[PDB]
Amino acid sequence: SGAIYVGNYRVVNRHLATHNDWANLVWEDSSRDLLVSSTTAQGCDTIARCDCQTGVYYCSSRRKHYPVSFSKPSLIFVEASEYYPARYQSHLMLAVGHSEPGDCGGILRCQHGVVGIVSTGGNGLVGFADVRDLLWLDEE
Ligand SMILES: [Zn+2]
Repeated sequence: SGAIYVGNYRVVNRHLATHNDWANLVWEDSSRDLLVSSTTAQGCDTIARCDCQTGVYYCSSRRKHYPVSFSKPSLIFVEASEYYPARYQSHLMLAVGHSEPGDCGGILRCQHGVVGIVSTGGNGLVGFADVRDLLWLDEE
């Protein structure tokens, strides 16, 4: 589990969104596994605005943060997981690393802020849903 809290936005994996998230929806995209809901309280996370390909992610199933290199956001074929069939997922970045379903929502961060959240795992790879292109998170 996990979210990003920026301004009056909460960013979560679409497959983990709550009723309250859907009841306060701003934007969602199944192909990216993202959903954004509105918040009453201001959040303090900063979204990275950059093309970094190195950073650190949180892996809850190891209670550890791992430094990783990660690929550019792309349309990637993902094998079946416990929460999606095998399919193409968009805006996804891969690294070599551990990721199980409970790790979804863990933050990937670079020097500029939050890059994205864990979304995929298996075959020794971890996939992150990028948020750096969602420039509207920075305003309004
Ligand atoms: Zn960066």
